[PDB]
Amino acid sequence: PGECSVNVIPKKNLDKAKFFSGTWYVTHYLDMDPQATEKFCFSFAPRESGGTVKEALYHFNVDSKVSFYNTGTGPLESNGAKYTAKFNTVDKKGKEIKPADEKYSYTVTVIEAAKQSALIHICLQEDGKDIGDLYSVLNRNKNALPNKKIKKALNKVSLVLTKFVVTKDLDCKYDDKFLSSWQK
Ligand code: HEM
Repeated sequence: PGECSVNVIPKKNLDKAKFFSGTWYVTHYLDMDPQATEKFCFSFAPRESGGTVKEALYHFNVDSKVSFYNTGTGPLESNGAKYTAKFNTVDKKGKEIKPADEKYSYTVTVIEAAKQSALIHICLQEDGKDIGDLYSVLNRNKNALPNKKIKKALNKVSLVLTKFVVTKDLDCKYDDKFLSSWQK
């Protein structure tokens, strides 16, 4: 039911310093649950050091106008483009307002990255079992379209970009300061 997609392949030789820097916006997303129709905006600031990823996450529920903040931490796989994180909930100033629930995790795979674009996949789990998954197209610019290389990657696993929700058309509110100040 909440089974995560197969054939999610980590990019070979992802440039760590480039990917794990700055702020990424989700320009297009595809939630593999067809009934997940609430509109969201998302941005994050992933960082890596000594084999451990530490990232700040920002969601904005467009339906409800409520934003939420998390931080995630986990080991980067030897392949250098996949990681499984545990997450807490923080407030806008970075202070923990709810501890990590040990029964939850998520696994990020960076499928492709090109110029200012990337394609990632996220598998959400509870007690090590799949509970849902989503593909996201990332860009450094919220208003930009993906590089063709990102399209090729989508096409390799029989996904088409037209199926994705386009976020630039939504009434997104972003907390950019939360992400830009991450680990400063
Ligand atoms: C635009 C793309 C995305 C959409 C539409 C989306 C959608 C959602 C939704 C609907 C929820 C549940 C919210 C609720 O319980 O009210 C959620 C939760 C969550 N998502 Fe996302 N997501 C996106 C991207 C991501 C990414 C890229 C990551 C990881 C890097 C991520 C990690 C999480 C985490 C950690 C939660 C925690 C839920 C909780 O605290 O209960 N999401 N997302």
